Amino acid sequence: SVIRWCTISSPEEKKCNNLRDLTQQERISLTCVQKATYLDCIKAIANNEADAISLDGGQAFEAGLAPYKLKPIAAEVYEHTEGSTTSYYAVAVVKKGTEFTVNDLQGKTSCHTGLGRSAGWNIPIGTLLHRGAIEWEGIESGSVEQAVAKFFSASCVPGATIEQKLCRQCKGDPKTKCARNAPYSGYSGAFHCLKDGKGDVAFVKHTTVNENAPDQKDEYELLCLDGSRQPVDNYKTCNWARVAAHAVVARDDNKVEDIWSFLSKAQSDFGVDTKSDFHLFGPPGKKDPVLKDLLFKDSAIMLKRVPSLMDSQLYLGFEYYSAIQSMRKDQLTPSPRENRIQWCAVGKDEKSKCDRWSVVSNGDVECTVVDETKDCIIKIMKGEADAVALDGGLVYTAGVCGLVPVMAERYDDESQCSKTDERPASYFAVAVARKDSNVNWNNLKGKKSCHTAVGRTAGWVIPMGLIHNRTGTCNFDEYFSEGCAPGSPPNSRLCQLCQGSGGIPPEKCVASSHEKYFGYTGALRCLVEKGDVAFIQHSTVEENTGGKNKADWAKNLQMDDFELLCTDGRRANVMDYRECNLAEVPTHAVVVRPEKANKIRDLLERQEKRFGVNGSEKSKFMMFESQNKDLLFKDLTKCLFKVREGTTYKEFLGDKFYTVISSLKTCNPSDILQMCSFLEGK
Ligand SMILES: [Fe+3]
Ligand SMILES: [Fe+3]
Repeated sequence: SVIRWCTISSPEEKKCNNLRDLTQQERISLTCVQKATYLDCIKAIANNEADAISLDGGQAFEAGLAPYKLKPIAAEVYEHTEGSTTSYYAVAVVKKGTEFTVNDLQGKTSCHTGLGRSAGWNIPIGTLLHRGAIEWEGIESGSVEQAVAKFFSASCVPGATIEQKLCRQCKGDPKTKCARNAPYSGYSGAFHCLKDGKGDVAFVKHTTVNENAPDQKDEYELLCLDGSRQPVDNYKTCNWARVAAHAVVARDDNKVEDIWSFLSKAQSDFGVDTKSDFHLFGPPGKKDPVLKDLLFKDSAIMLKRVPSLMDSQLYLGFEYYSAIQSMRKDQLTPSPRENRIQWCAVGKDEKSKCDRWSVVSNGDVECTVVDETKDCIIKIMKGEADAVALDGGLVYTAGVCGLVPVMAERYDDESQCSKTDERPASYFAVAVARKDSNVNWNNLKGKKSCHTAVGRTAGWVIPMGLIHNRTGTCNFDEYFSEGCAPGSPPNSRLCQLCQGSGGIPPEKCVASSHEKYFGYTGALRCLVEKGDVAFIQHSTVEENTGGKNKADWAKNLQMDDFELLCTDGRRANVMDYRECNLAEVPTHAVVVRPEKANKIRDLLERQEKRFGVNGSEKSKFMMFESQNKDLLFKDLTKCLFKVREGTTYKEFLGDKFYTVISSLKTCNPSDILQMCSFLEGK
């Protein structure tokens, strides 16, 4: 196509154009739209007049807000000693020998990169708001601009519309001087501000003294939040925050595909290892402040692509996003919560059981309904729901996204969740077949398979990881004729035995209880009315036979109709899961953000007293009851036990299990796993 990069200063526009000419005879090409501001570029990308632009984390928060809904497409990478992550560190630079601490900043003069930028404004002013030095309570006590103008004696905050005091130390002419591209703008202009004696403090990133005064580094210090002062190189132990990198945003559409093609071209041709006169990232030399950080920051070394599930809210993190909002609303007022556990139900039957839970607890629990169980993960990460109970396979995924197992399911007896005088708790993964059949473990190829869902412990992680040991492929779709493994791609072989809903919009091969064949009992039902194997839990056959499941298909079933398949030998008795299983796996657990673990552990124990297996109001509601549909919780559950504080998903899951998912993930990784893997490697 011709990618329309938006620029915001006449030097940037000028660089934009040298790249138009070096790419002018290529497949993906370029134009360089120049507007007066970065917001004027956000509007032009939202109105199809330009296509891309790289924005500071605080401006990436604005681009993602409606009407605009602009997405993170690409992210800058920085030289890290850890790795080379897509984040940087905000630091506050002062001169060696001035005596003040972070506690003495009142009355001083300050130099900021820009109003609303992360290191230059959001992190310092938000941090001072929270320590109690800048006194702001919420928008009803003034703007943040008025609150800072009473703290600092004069500042240069190139962006300030309201207070004139924030433009007083700025350098340049009577109109242009307090603009976002003025000489004292950006990380280096704010550094020159300090170097020229105009600020006592400069709020910049961890690389700024090295980008503008490398031999003069010994004349400068950093202000640490513990009251101390350290050297400019000790930023890793003396920073104010680690923030998300600057990111290339764009309209969420087909053009995205080309914006990355173009950028991966110039990364390869014009990067850090280049020999041309065109440098895309840099070079980071001492230079005029106005020629610094054009189009991309001089500190970038390459671009990394953000996975498509991401949105600004998700890119910036819960802690930082919640900070930019703080500075837009009074604290008491939208902040009551710790009295209500917002549970996340998946699909319609789980929505029904949760609304009764919410009616019968006179409100102590409320419900969010989603469609897939990956949506619950995202809702909890964003602070829009608080807990959900997930399977061992799906706890791995939440564990990569930073959620923690706070309570887990105990499948044996009711009194056993009070334990000193025993520890552990697990269930078993199993291969079930009908006794008439010819199939055994090694006969398993080219057959029909029934799976609880793609992604889950017993019905996919254990079986596919043993078929992946032998097969050496991540194409289990070619290892059967067909199956029903809900959640797979809709037009494949593992979708064909699946039935769908009643059959109204029909929804087959979906990962909720709308699909007939979903979960442990839906996959016994697949074995029974259509397939060769059912990859299930050890008790799925006892629970649905001997007359206990009173549905059509299950009315007549007895446990003599089936047999297990051991990794090898025989076929075995369905009640010998101990000796003929595929694995002993950890149980299902409730996973929450680490800071909400206290509330919901306590709010959930109150709830099981009233509706647990020996609840006091069982009569109205029993929590681990669903009609063999394992709604909200598994039906086998006798009680729920507390998982000790500071337990990591890896420790809960066990090392034996931790290994298996870290084998199948070289095979096709889900879009949620990839997104969260960008954030843990951020
Ligand atoms: Fe920045
Ligand atoms: Fe399970």
